[PDB]
Amino acid sequence: QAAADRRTVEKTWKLMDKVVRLCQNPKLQLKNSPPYILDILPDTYQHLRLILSKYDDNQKLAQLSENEYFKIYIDSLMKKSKRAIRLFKEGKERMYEEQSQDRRNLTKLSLIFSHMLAEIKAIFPNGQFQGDNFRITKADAAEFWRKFFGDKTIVPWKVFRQCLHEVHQISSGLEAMALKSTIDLTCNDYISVFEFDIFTRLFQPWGSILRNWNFLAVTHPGYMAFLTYDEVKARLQKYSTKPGSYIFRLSCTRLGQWAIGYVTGDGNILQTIPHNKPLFQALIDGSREGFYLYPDGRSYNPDLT
Ligand SMILES: [Ca+2]
Ligand SMILES: [Cl-]
Ligand SMILES: [Cl-]
Ligand SMILES: [Cl-]
Repeated sequence: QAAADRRTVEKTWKLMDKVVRLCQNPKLQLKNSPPYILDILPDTYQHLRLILSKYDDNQKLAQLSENEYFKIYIDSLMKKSKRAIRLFKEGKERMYEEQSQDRRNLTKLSLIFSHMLAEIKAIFPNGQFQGDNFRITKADAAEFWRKFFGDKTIVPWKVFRQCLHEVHQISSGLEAMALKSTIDLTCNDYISVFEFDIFTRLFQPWGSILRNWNFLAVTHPGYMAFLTYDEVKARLQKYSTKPGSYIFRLSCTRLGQWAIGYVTGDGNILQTIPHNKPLFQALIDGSREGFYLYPDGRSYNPDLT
């Protein structure tokens, strides 16, 4: 909402920088696994600088400043930067307690920051705005976005909800809340064409996407949200004697992709990343084929409703 001129960006990097200072303290004993906030933030500044030089060398600092996605973006960075600053300040020594709510928030902000990097890289590839040129991966999902939002690259949660409701009935405010949590990756109360793309790749097919999303991310014991490759394997160890035990996760380095971990007949733990097939189909097929039987070790897979 505040123009994105250099004056306004640097106030944003100061705060970002501030977050790096707080986080680079080795006392934190930050676990070395993605998302690596200390890599993400600088990487984020590097891309913001790359952008500025594209619109300086082209003398279009004007447009950039008045681009709505970009204005929202850097305002978001400020918001989250200030939020983490506040987290260390109010959190005090909780920030050195791994199993602390405040440290969970830190992990959540790091996730958010990582998503914002993937998003900005996607709509400003090589430093140039391509938001209006972002081709969505799933055809039926692409049809929806362009029909209701044309070439817009970002749109408020309120309107994304109202428009989605026209094609996919959103039963109540509570379901909306939950759906927002899933799709609003960057946690800025807007839905970007990138976020939509990720969401629709994950919960395809479009035609029953809320049903799919409910089955997969709301009611499914197997759904681990974001976890590392190692956390999935470690969490499955205890079911080694139970072939067909499985969980699935999102990857923060490969947004829009799923990873399934399961226990083989000979007690081994493998991982698989679906490429051609959508997760929803992969799970159902695999349950019938005898590989995906016990989600997070539970006795039965969930019903489809
Ligand atoms: Ca968002
Ligand atoms: Cl298209
Ligand atoms: Cl826009
Ligand atoms: Cl689809």
